[PDB]
Amino acid sequence: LLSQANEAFVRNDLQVAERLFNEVIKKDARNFAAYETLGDIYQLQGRLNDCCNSWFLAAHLNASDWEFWKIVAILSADLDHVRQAIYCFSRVISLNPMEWESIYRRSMLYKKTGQLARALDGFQRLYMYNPYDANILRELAILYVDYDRIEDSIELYMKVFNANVERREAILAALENALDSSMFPDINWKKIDAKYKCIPFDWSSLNILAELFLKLAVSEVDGIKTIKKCARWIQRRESQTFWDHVPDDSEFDNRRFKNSTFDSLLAAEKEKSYNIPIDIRVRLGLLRLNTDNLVEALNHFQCLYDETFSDVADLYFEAATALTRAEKYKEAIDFFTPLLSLEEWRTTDVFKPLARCYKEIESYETAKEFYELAIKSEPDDLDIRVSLAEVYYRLNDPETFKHMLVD
Repeated sequence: LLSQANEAFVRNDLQVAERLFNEVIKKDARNFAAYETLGDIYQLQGRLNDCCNSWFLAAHLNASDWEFWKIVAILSADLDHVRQAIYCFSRVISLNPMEWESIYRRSMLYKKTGQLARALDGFQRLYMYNPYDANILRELAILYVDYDRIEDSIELYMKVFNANVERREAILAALENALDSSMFPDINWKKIDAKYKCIPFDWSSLNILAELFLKLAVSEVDGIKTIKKCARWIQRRESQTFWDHVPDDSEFDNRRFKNSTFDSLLAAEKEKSYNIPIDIRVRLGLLRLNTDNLVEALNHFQCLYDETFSDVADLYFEAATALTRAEKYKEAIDFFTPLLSLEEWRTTDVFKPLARCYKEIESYETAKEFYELAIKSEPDDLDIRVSLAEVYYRLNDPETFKHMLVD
C-alpha cells in the first residue's frame, strides 16, 4: 500500500503533493527516489539549501551513484558549506580514484581550508595522472612554495626543461637521418609527438623559474648560470657551451663582442637572439644584487632605460626599492627619480625612500624637499621626525630650535 501512496503523489506537481509525499515515508524512513523527487522540487522553487539537504541524504541510500555525490558536492561548494563539499567529493573519489574533476575541486577546497599536507598530496596525484597539463603544473609548483619547499618546485620546472631538450635532440637527429636515406626529408611526427611530449618551455616558463630562484635566496650564482643555460637553449644557442664558464654574465650584452671565442663564431650564429625579456632581466639584476655584485646587477637594471617608460614603471620602482634595501643609495635615486614625472607615482611610496636616500648621501638640502612633499599626502609621525633629523644636519642649530618644536 506504500507504493500506491507514493505513486499517486510522484505523478503530478503541486506544493502540497511533494511534502505529503514525505509524510508517507515519514511513517517508515528510507526511499532513495523520494529524495530525488524532493531535490528536483526545491531546486525549481529556487531555494537552494533545502535542495542540498534532501539530496545530501539521498546519496547515503545508494552510496554507489558517484556522478550523484559529485552534484551534491559541487552544490555544497556553491552554497559555501565546505566541510560537506570535501566530504561528498571524497566519496566520489573512494568510489572512483581516477575522477579528475573531483580530485582537483576537492583538493582546492583543501587549499582554502589550509590543509596543505592533503592539498599537496592532492595535486601531486593529478600531476601523476596527466604530467602534461600546464595548469596542474603551476598549481603544484605554487603549493610547494606556500608549503616552504622551493627546492622541489624548481626541480619540477627543470624536468619540463630537460624533457624539451631530449625532444629537440630527437627531431635534430631525426632529420639528420632523413637526408641520408634520401626531394626533402620527411620526418615521422606521429612517432615523435608520442615518444617525447613534455610541456613547451618558453620565456614564460623561464620567468616562472627565475622568480623561484629569487624566493630561494640561496647560492644565487647557480640560479644565474641556469637562467642563462635555458634562455640560451631557447634561441637555439645551446651550441655555445663556453658561456657557462665565464662570470661576466657577458652574453646578453654588447660585452659579448669583446669575447675571444664569440668573435671566431661564424655569422650565422652571431645573428641569433642575444637579448632577454625585461621581466626576466630585472630578475637577474635582483639575483645578482643578492650576491652584492652591484656592477653586474646595475648593467641589467640599466636595460630598463631601453624600454618604453610607461610600459615598465613598476620595474623601475622594484629595482629602486631593491637597491634601497641593499643599502646602495646613490644608485636607488636614479631609478626612483623618473617615477616622479608620471602623476600616479607621486605618493609616500616613492617620496619616502627618495628622501631617505638623499639624507643617506649627506646631501640634506634636496632631501628636505621630498619629506615635505611626502608629509603633505600622509600625516605620519615616523617620517615627520626623520624630517627633523634633516633640518638638523644642514641647518645647524641656529634658528633650527624653533622648527623642531613646531613639528
